[PDB]
Amino acid sequence: MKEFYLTVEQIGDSIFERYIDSNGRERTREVEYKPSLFAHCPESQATKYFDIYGKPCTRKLFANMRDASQWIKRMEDIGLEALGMDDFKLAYLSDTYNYEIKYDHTKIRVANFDIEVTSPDGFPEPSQAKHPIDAITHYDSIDDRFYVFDLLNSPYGNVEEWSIEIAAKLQEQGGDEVPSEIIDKIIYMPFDNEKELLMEYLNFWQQKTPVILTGWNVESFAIPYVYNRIKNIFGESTAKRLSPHRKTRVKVIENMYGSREIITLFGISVLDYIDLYKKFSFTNQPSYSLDYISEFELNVGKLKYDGPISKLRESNHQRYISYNIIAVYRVLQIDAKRQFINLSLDMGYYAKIQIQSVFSPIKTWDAIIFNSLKEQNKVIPQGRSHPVQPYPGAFVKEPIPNRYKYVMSFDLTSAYPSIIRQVNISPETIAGTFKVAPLHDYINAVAERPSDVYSCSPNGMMYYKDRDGVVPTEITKVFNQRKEHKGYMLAAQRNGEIIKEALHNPNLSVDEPLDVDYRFDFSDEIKEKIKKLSAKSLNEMLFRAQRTEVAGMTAQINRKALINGLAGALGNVWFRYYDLRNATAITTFGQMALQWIERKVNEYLNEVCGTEGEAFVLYGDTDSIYVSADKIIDKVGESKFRDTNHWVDFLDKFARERMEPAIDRGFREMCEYMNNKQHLMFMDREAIAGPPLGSKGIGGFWTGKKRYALNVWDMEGTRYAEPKLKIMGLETQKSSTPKAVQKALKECIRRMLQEGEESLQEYFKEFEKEFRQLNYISIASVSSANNIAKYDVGGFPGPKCPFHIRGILTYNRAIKGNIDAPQVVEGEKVYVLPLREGNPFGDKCIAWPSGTEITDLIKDDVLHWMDYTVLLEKTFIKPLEGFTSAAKLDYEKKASLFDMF
DNA sequence: TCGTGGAAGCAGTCCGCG
DNA sequence: GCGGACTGCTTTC
Ligand SMILES: [Ca+2]
Ligand SMILES: [Ca+2]
Ligand SMILES: [Ca+2]
Ligand SMILES: [Ca+2]
Ligand SMILES: [Ca+2]
Repeated sequence: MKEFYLTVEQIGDSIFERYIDSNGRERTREVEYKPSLFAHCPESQATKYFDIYGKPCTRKLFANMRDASQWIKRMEDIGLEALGMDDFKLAYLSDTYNYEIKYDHTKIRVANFDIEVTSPDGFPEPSQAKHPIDAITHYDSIDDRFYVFDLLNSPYGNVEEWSIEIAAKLQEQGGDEVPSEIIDKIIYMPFDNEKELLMEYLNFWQQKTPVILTGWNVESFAIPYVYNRIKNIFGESTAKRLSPHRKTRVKVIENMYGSREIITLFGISVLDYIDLYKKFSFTNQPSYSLDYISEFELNVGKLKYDGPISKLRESNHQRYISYNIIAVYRVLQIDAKRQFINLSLDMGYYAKIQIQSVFSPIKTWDAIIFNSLKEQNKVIPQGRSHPVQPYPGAFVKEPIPNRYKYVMSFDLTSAYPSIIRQVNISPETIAGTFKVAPLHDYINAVAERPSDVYSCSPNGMMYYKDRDGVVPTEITKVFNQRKEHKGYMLAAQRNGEIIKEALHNPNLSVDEPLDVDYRFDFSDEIKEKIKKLSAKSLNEMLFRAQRTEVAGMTAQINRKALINGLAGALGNVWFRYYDLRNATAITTFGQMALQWIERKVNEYLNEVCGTEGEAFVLYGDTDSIYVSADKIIDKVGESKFRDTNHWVDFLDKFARERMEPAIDRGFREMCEYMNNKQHLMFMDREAIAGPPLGSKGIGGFWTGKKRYALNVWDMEGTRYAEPKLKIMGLETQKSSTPKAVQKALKECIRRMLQEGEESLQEYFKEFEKEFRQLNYISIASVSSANNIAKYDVGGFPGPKCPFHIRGILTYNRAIKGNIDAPQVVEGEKVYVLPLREGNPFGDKCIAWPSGTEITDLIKDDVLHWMDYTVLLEKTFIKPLEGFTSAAKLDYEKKASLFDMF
């Protein structure tokens, strides 16, 4: 096999590298890597190295890395550019792996671990590490085993061994329901004392040294805790054995308000699953507890126990250990679904970076672009300092608030990346400027043509047309990967809908799910077999299709994010190729494209309808348009349609055969006007939306910018078995809105769009009547809580104190003098509830950590004093009043003359 | 919330508005 | 009560 790196570090003048050799063995080597950097030289001097602008460079070979670093400083002192890759380990990987890396995940040791620490005096601070570590479960991907290190004797209790037999039993038999599929993979080791536990853990770690290290909050909790605990007991030299090169560094992580410490383990790549999840999942959750996320992702019930976690070991050590094991497995289950480790390895090896650098799109792109340019003997520019400056972004049309019955949407495929490719926007392709007219003059095609030589953006920039820039070239490669995976995602999605249809008529039989590849549209033969399957087999096939869809979503959406991040990186001052001329060239061209095509679509439709000045485009945001299709439906007449699916077919065909060709002609003209390098503005139909045929549903509504709801029958070619709501911006989509309120508001919207005013009124009346029965957590608002200290004046709210912060201060007064009461953590999320006048908490609201029950100390009082009237008014009635007034609809029946009978 | 970008909505504070 | 200026938070692209 081809060799591939596992990890790489610079330690002084050595590169330390762990790698898989040509026989598939893990190896480690220290290399006295001599880096090269570059300086501009005279033309007369012959060379093969040129900067991205075509100016010649001399290569300077250094005796070691420290000499290279010192040279960069002196070049700054002198006032001259020091060119080349200044992150020497990236240069080392470029030299050592000068080919497309093919990696084999089965040879990469992925470790997933979790620790337990009993603490009677509140949260066990990792920087102090003053309490024993009393359990570690460490899953190893190469062994496929859960290694359980269990402390039997501690100053907080002596306990009996954990029983695998009880662990396996049902909760109803008094067991822990440790899943049967992992029971045989558990390797259980009990210890008489903590010192032996940890010494054995370190020996184990040396034998089975993680390459990728993950878990839940491992970077902020488990890793620093283990390191500092070992450090306190044995000294630093022993704690440093967690690094395969015996080197660690406390790293200070700064943000706007405050900072925290982590431990950098040289030669390990830590990918904390909480951070993977936050970056790659595209959710926003009200809580990031593993229990909460596990329930959300896997539909597994929360891990239940009696009493506080600080007494769980002593009261029920059996359950304590089982829950530590299950916690590790839950993360593995999330990853089996979401495949974020796979994504990380893919992108890391593609860019040739430390795998943990996948968290930084700037680092990722710097490496991709460096490797690309190096292949052509080109030399990257030095990074420079820039002051942060604001710059303009997208255009958003102000919609007229209203119901909108029939709607077709269209938007550009990978808009900003396509603009980069079309215009040829790159650091080295800048050809000059032209005199800009107002944007409006380009939109209406009255401005002078910018150039007859170069490719232009309406911000005044011109670009070469003779050759692609490195940014277009590399962005295209990832775009093509993205497109492949999106294809698999949409096929799986379409396949899912076939199974849902078939589930209407399941067969009374015993059979098996079909062995198929859900990434490809089902053949006719597969469709026929599906129609004969049992509900059991169908449901298993649906689950598998949906997992295939998720896998495709992860792969495509994060490649989309990476390429969009490159457009964004051009406006980040730390990026080697930062240039507001290029970032603004993209955004300003986008504003033009949207408004240009709005004008073309209105012109086209006014022509087919034989009108003038009518607005068919009702909305658009960045790269999208929403087109009213009422007149198109009315030209055929609603009476002529057999069913909903018939007019959906008709609109689909109209979009594909009339609108899209008009749109494409419109954009081809714009390409020629701007003299661009290649026409790549592809604006495909997204959604077909409307009410069910013959219903009194309104189909859709907008309340304002970034706030609308649509009843969609077809999305990017997926014809749904049941209509799906596309809701953007409304309270149903916000993590701050109470869970039960999201649900009720969504049902109000479904009724408005599908059934009509009367249905909406029936549901409102019932929700208003019953909502006081809802569980307090389900009707709590949610908010992130920053700057708690700034607004804390002797335990009471200071000037301008935010409502949620006030709630936290109320909570803190109510639990004062309790070391064991859950503390609200700066920067994390809280549930918030309003309190009625004259309550014992002495204020109008209270807040507590999200994803948790409020401590029993005060729960009963909170329940008694909860202000249901305020909660209803604020979170449900106010937003619903906004929806219905926009839609010209009443949520309460107005009186009429018929009342007099 | 360490980690690409800008646009823009709503809640709530403070306080004006005769 | 409603809005503007401002902060805080959140979402949509
Ligand atoms: Ca735990
Ligand atoms: Ca798009
Ligand atoms: Ca059937
Ligand atoms: Ca869009
Ligand atoms: Ca599309």
